[PDB]
Order: sequence, then structure tokens, then C-alpha cells
Amino acid sequence: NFFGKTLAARPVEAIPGMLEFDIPVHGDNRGWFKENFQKEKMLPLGFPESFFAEGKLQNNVSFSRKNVLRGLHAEPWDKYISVADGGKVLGTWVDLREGETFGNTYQTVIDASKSIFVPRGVANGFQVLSDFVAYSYLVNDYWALELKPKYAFVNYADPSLDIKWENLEEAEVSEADENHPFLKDVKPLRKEDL
Amino acid sequence: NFFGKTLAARPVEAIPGMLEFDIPVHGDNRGWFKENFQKEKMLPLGFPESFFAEGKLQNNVSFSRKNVLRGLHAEPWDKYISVADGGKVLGTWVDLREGETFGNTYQTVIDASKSIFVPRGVANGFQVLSDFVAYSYLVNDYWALELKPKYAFVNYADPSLDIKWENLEEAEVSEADENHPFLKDVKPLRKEDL
Repeated sequence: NFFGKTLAARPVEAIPGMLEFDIPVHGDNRGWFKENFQKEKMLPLGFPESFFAEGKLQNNVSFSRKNVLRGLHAEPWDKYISVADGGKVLGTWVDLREGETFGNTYQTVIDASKSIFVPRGVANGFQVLSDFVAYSYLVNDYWALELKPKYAFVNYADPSLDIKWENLEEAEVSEADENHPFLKDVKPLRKEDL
Repeated sequence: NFFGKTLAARPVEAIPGMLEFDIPVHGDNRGWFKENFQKEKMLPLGFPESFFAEGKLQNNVSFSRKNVLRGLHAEPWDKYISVADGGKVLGTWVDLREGETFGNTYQTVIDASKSIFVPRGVANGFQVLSDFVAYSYLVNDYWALELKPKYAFVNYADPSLDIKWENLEEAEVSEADENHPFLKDVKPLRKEDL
């Protein structure tokens, strides 16, 4: 369930606006290639035109080792998340938008054959499952002081979240991520904050 | 250095329009992060605004093993090339555009701390130096039949090209790449045709 998939998108019903994509990966264990993002094909599958509305683009990459656990961060921009190497992560999302889906969750394994569109307001995180992973994402806005109040964070280890991690005991977590508020102390992101 | 470089651009004087970038990579052997592409920071360094003129975007990734050698291909679109994991390649370019700089070459090692802007009509290739590499690039057009005349190819092993590959004896080359035409049989690409 890795090579040769048809390019396709599925909405995540618990988190409005999120999309999971199957990405065609061609080859085998020795090497492969993919079109990780293709704007002309992905728009008709539901990738939102609003992603492109301001003409802003940034691609970040992090290279991380097994058991690293980052999150859960709702940064004030949309994100398209992918894996660029042979690794894999347990992707994890918690909706922090005010409304009937506040606190809703989704989890899936992200590898080179699966990508995820995450709307602004949905907190993102991952735990690295493979020995290492190249985690490559696109965003549609740039850091600005005025955006600082528009972030929201929730603690990866709040046991009331409808998520589980692969290896909570051996997780390698930043000091900041250890100290994010539990869900009960998150101020839901209002329409004015998005 | 791999880590901690200042974001910078250098023109490649042998191939008009080509740019080499140093990318700041933060971390160490255990794990790191980079802004692989940040449009607002790149434009004032000389990344061409023309790349974005038609609003087209595609990200391709190839995951390849040591001694794989691919090229040399000039395609209908501009390319921004980097590496998304801990690997490295010997990047190689041959200008296939009609005029004074046809045949001109450049080579440099690409790893996650370096990227390259390759104008359409400049042939691109690489040989993998590390055990594996995640080679991730952005392009600004999509396949279409009508672009077929915008492609040119030149053989990687043509002894007249002012390039040197590693350990050619052990290179893993596709049948197609073994049979690309020699420079003297390449029809130079007209600028008005690109």
C-alpha cells in the first residue's frame, strides 16, 4: 500500500476543510519518484483555490529521528504536509476552531504516498515512526508579529484528546511542546482569528 | 559548512539565469530544519519573479540510491532544485540554449544546505553521492503535448562535455539516458521557442 496509487483526495469528515491525498509513487525499495504536488490536477480534487489567493509560498523541511514528537500547533496559515524520503510519521490533528468541531481529531500514517491539506485553525503534529524522516510542507503565509496572537497550541499529552501516540514513553519533545495548554485551557479560534 | 549559513545567492556566470543558493539549516546530525524556499526572501536575492508569472506550480521528488546517475535533461519549465534529507548529489548542468553559452557547464554538490535555480533550456542531471537522497524540486509548468519541442537531451558520458562524474564504472544509468544524443547532434533550443 505504497507504490502505484491513483491520485485521489478524501475529505476528513471530523475536520472540515482537511483533505487526505493518495500520491502516486513509482518504483520500489531501491528508489522511486512522485509528483508530490501538482496544482492543475489537485484543484479539481478539492485542493482549495484560497490557498493561492495572495500569491504567498513557503516550503519548510525538517529532518527528524525516530520518536521525535512535535505539536500540537495551529499556526496562522494553511499547510500541505508530505514526506520526501522513505520515512513515515504518525500524523495527528486536533481542530482548534470555534464551533461544533472544536476538539475533533484525526490521525493517519504519513509517508511519501500520502499527503494532507490542513486548514488554518487545525493543530498539526507528528511522531516519527521510521529511523528518520524528511517532513516537507508548503504554507501560504509568512511569519509576522501581527500574526503572533493568532496561533493556538494544545498539549500533545492531554489524555482527554481523542488521539494516541506510538510511543509516549520514549517521545522526544521540546520544552515548549511539553508546556502547551490542555484543551480545556485553549481559547477556540474565532472567525476573526482565521 | 552545512549548518548555519546565511541565505545568499550567487549567479553561475557560465549559464545565464542560473543561481546557486546557500540555505540556512538549523540543527545538527540528530535533526534539523530549514526554510527550503521562502518566496518573499528569495525575490530580493534575485530569484526571478518570472518563475511565478503563469501561476503554475508542481513539486516533484525522487528518492534515489548511491551511484544513480540521471540526466542530462532540459525540460520546458524552470526548476528550483534542492535536497530534502541528509543526502547529497553531484549536480551537473549543461546550457542547451542557442547563443554564446551553449554547451557551458557547471557542477556543484547539492545537499540540504544548497539549492539551484535552473532556467528552462539548461540541461539538468545528478549523480547520487550518499547512500540515498531525497531530491525535491519545484517547477512552473506541466506536461503538455505541445511542449514536446521545448525538450532537449544530452548524453551524460559525452567525453567533450566539461564535466566529471564520480566512479563512472559503478554508475547506475537508465537505458534512455545511455542513448541520449551527443552535443554535436543536439539542436540548440531557440529562446523564442522556450
